[PDB]
Amino acid sequence: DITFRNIRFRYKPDSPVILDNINLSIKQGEVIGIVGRSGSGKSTLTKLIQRFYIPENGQVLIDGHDLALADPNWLRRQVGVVLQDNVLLNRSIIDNISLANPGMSVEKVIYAAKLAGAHDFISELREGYNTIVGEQGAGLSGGQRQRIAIARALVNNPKILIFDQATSALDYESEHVIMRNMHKICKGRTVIIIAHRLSTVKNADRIIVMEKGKIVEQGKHKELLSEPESLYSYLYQLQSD
Ligand SMILES: Nc1ncnc2c1ncn2[C@@H]1O[C@H](COP(=O)(O)OP(=O)(O)OP(=O)(O)O)[C@@H](O)[C@H]1O
Repeated sequence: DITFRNIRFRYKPDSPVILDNINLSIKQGEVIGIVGRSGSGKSTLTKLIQRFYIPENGQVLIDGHDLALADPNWLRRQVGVVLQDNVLLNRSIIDNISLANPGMSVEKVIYAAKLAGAHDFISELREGYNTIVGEQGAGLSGGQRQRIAIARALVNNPKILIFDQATSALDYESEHVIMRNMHKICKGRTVIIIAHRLSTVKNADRIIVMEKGKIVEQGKHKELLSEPESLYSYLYQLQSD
């Protein structure tokens, strides 16, 4: 379980309130999508699960434990994040993917790659997985980088997986390949999906809709879509005109 109890958050002392009174209970094993306008508070919400920031009011709880008194080491074993851009390092591919403990798993890093749809193009490279990449990937293209980051997050094997717009740099096919693998990706873990590409959330158990820091609507894709006055339906309406 993940719990937000009466959460109020602003980044700085004098600064404006970003999250005003958030109450959310992510059940264990739930696949939940978070959508909403740019600047609505989606990634800020997820920042508080990792405790980069602590709220001025209310509490965040993971499986009963209060995060403000939790062990920081323990917390980082719970949460795995495919971040925005999610900067890599100036070394080989295997060490990038194997950041969450290397010297670990011969053919299972490959499994993570296959799941991310990265194993395919990795084959053709000069030293394969031992291919040395740079700061701005001496080799890597945008969507190729991104799939490495998905491979990295999966290798973690976290109880909670934050999928922070992790198909933003991919073609519809690379995305479609990952979505077919989502069932394996999610199997026996809690998955939060931040999406502006609403098709990444079609099959989520629950879509939560954010506006100006508040959870305004919730429901399954079909249910939200069949309410013609919903903000979600209006957003889905706009793509492809
Ligand atoms: N580090 C920060 N310091 C101060 N304010 C911030 C910071 N990060 C974000 N904000 C403010 O928090 C609000 C929401 O930001 P957040 O990134 O959570 O929104 P989002 O829904 O993820 O946006 P996006 O769809 O553009 O990625 C915005 O008004 C933003 O200006």
